[PDB]
Amino acid sequence: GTNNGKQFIHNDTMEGGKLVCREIYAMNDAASGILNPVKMYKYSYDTDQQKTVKSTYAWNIFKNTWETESRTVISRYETETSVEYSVWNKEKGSFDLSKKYIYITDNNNQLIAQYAYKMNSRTNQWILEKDALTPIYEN
Ligand SMILES: [Cl-]
Ligand SMILES: [Cl-]
Ligand SMILES: [Cl-]
Repeated sequence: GTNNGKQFIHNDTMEGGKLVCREIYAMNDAASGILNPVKMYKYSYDTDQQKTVKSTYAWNIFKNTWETESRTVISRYETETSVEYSVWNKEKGSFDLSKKYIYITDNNNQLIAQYAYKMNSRTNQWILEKDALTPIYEN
């Protein structure tokens, strides 16, 4: 970003009008001008179950391969959207639930309330971090 002085560019792959892959690059050499891969997002849609899965991969510079970094599951329930963010646990071979977000709108798509949670790894229960009504609904 602007504050850290690091520039990135992306390349999107579309399929049937939807984004299925987004690859992130950075320019790390001028003797070549080659854009180096940094991150890759893969999107898995399921219209019937109203669920989108975004899988994130990070470029492993030692192995020169992609490695599983995280997973975001977006579930739609009309006025309610639930987002679960999980981190890949390398030495477990599974995804650990980390953050959860809930967005509630009215029937006109105006946000009513937003909630954020962080997973307590000791108790396996979500900790509330944020809960706020928007000014129009604050009444
Ligand atoms: Cl980007
Ligand atoms: Cl494309
Ligand atoms: Cl939607």
